[PDB]
Amino acid sequence: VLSEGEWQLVLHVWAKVEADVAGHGQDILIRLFKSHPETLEKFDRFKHLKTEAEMKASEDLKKHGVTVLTALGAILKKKGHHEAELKPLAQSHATKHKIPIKYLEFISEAIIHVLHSRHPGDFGADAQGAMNKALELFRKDIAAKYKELGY
Ligand code: HEM
Repeated sequence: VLSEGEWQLVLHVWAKVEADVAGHGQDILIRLFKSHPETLEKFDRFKHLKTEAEMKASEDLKKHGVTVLTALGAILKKKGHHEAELKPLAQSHATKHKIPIKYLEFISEAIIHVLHSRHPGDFGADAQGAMNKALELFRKDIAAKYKELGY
């Protein structure tokens, strides 16, 4: 569980993300796909992309990045009180999209990496630790629903 101070650090950088949601989403999905290529193959929309330049040039990738970060921001702003928000996401990601929890770990690492690059003065160590706790909590709670569902 995060303290109020930790949530403050998390949401302070997140409000910066929300000034350029689409650029952050591109950098995060691209980072994810390069670092962990098994993740790209889970996307029928994107698995044709074979180079970073192709990924950067894909408007549909940019659109999905906005979808992802918009959903994550709504979760983070609930400061842990996010049950309602996680129910449909776990259901589709476990049962329809078939995404392992490890791949949620991979996108968490991509998020943290991109935040560090784009917002270093608001993403020093205290903030990094706070954000990692928030994304761990996100994973802990999705994993409990994956377990309910036998995934
Ligand atoms: C921060 C973590 C993530 C968030 C907030 C997120 C959010 C979303 C949202 C909002 C949708 C559309 C609604 C739905 O189907 O539930 C979606 C779709 C999808 N997600 Fe995620 N997602 C996350 C991580 C991942 C990861 C790591 C993968 C794959 C490795 C993944 C694969 C998919 C797929 C395949 C779809 C369907 C795309 C389509 O064909 O339109 N998601 N995600």
